[PDB]
Amino acid sequence: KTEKVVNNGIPWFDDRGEIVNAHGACIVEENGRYYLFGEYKSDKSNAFPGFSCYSSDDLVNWKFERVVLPMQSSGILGPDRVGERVKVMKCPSTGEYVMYMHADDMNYKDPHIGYATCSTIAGEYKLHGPLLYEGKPIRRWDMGTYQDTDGTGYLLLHGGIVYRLSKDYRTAEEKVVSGVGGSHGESPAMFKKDGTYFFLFSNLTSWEKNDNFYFTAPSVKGPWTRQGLFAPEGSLTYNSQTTFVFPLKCGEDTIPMFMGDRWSYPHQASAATYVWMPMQVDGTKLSIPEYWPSWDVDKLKPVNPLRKGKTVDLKKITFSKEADWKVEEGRISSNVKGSTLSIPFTGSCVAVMGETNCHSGYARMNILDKKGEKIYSSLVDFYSKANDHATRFKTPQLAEGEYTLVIEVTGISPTWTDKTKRIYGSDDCFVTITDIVKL
Repeated sequence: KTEKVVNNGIPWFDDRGEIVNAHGACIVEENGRYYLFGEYKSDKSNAFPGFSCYSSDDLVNWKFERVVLPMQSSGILGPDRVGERVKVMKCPSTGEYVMYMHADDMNYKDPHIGYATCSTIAGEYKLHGPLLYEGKPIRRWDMGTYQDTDGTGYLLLHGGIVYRLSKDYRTAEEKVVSGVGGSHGESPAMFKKDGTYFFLFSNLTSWEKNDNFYFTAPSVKGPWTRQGLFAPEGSLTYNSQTTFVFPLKCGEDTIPMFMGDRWSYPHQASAATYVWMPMQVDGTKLSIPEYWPSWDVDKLKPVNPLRKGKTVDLKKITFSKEADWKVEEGRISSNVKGSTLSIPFTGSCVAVMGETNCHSGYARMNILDKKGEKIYSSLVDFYSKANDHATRFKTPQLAEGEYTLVIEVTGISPTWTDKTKRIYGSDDCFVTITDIVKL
């Protein structure tokens, strides 16, 4: 049984049983398959760890293709460089796949929009260095791409700068939009629906999430009118940062799918998650009025299959030092480093629900087998600026057997800062579990 459920904010696993690691991503459809390109993040540093590519035939069950562009031996994507927001477009006139990214140094003080090419969608791309405008590098940061209906290709940048690309997609010929609404927005994304062009941006709050906003226009060139938020106020774009908007076909119509990153600085490799949602469009009005933590991609409606399994009585799970846990009806929490919950299970899928808040930290999910040896371990981020109650983790597939799920309070409180010297993130290291469901 191939599942069709997108579970927002929880790690996903590929064919290899590995965490799907493609952040600041986009998706490109080709021959009945979807190709997800993104940053193949490391938990060790923010340094460029390569751009990954996954594919699927349903937008849910991802297969690892390869690291489509790895760290280089020198240059803008070499050692001690940052590589972010990879985007790929198929150049119509040449059939070539051209990849674009924001390359930089570790302090974000040496920005370069770069490009790479490949003759196949998921092949080994070849970096060509800076994407040149007027024969000089484009020294800018967050970027996106848009491919218009006539085949014209565009490079999108923070602030609402837009460059028309050459017919071969390898040169930035003309800056067709120099800025939108005197803005200072980042993580740009663009799409078109019913003759209306939509330009999305996030506010500058580092890895912290904020209420993203958008503009509309009758053409890519403008004029651009400010429209405000496209997701409910205070939701912080459902605790994500815009990355892309992918056209989802359903019958003779298409529905835009919003894609956002629920970053988890610093342990991004294991704990950064995704927030995808169908968007509603009525003329220049864009919205995602209701959050769906789980939704059926074929049916475009929310579902709650994770709650269909048998509940584990929280009063009966094994605690290492039960005094470390604050126990209530349907909720247990702790900030004591090292304390754990252990739950035996039969390899069948197990879902862990809980609450995220501004006082929470990372939990470490371990799966032990019969002999007691650890066969799985990853970090899950319980920090969130705004409170959330939902599934936090689902075990990867295992053959019918003899296992133990161990949930450990790591005591790692996620915090970060930026050039403004502002401190973001958590003030504590709590982990709060509300339900453990054996499917």
